[PDB]
Amino acid sequence: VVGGTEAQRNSWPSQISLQYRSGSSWAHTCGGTLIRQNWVMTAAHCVDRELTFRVVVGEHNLNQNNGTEQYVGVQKIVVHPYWNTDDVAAGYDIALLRLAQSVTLNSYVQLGVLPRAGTILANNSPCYITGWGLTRTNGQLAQTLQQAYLPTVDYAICSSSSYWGSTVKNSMVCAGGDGVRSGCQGDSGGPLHCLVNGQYAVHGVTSFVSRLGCNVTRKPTVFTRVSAYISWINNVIASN
Ligand SMILES: CC(C)C[C@H](NC(=O)[C@H](CCCC[NH3+])NC(=O)C(F)(F)F)C(=O)Nc1ccc(C(C)C)cc1
Ligand SMILES: [Ca+2]
Repeated sequence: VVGGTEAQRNSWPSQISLQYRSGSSWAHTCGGTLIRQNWVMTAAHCVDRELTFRVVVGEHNLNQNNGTEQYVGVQKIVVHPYWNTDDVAAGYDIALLRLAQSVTLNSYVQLGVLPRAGTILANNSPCYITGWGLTRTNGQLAQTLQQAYLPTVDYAICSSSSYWGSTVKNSMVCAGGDGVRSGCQGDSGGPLHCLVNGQYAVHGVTSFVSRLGCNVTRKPTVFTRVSAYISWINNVIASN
C-alpha cells in the first residue's frame, strides 16, 4: 500500500496473508479475505505459479510474533474457469482456496461481509485498501498491515480516455488514482473494504495497477468486483 497508515490490530479481521514456500522459510505473496472458516477469496493470478501455499489469519506484523496468528495450509484451489493468465484486463481475477482446516474465529479472525449480487457503488464512495504490499513503487513490503483511504471511481470515469480506457471492464471496481495512495505489489488478492449502510463490506479483490508504477495520477488501483461473482462463489462453496 503506497501512502498507507498502520492499521490497528483488530480493524480488519478478515484480511489474510497468502504465503508460499521459499527454500526453508515462507514468504508473503498476496492478500485475501477469509469468507468462510475454511475458505479464502483471493486473486486468481496469485495462485498461478504452482507453489505450495500457506494462509495466515490473525496476522498483523509479517516479521514478528503477534501471539494471534493461525497458520493453515491450502488444500484445494478453485480459479474462475474463464481466468486467463495472459489477460488480466479480461477480468475474472478471482480464486477460492479451500483450507486444510477451519480457523477459530475471535476479534482478530472474522469473516468478511460480501455485497449483494449486482451492487455497484456510486462515484466517490468511502473505501479502504489493506495489505502488506510494497510501500513505494519498486520498494519493499510493509511489515505491519497498512491501510489507505481509496474512494471509488465509477466505471464511466474509469473507462474514459485520461483514466484506464478500455483496460477496465464493468466486472471491475476502480478506486483511488490521486497519485499518492494506492495498492502496490503484494497487496493483490486483498480486500477493498467499502462503507455500506454503516457496515464495511468487501467489494474488491485487488488485481492491478499501472505498469508505470503503483501511485499514478488517474490510474486507480483496479479490483475485481466481488458482487459480479456472488453466484459463482456460492456455487463453488456449495459443491466443494
Ligand atoms: C497492486 C498490485 C495489484 C499490482 C498489479 N499487479 C498485477 O496485476 C500482477 C498480476 C499479473 C499481471 C500479468 N500481466 N500482480 C502482481 O504481480 C502482484 F505481485 F502484485 F501480486 C500490477 O502491477 N498490475 C499490472 C502491471 C503490469 C501488467 C502487464 C501489462 C505486464 C498488468 C498488471
Ligand atoms: Ca507475525
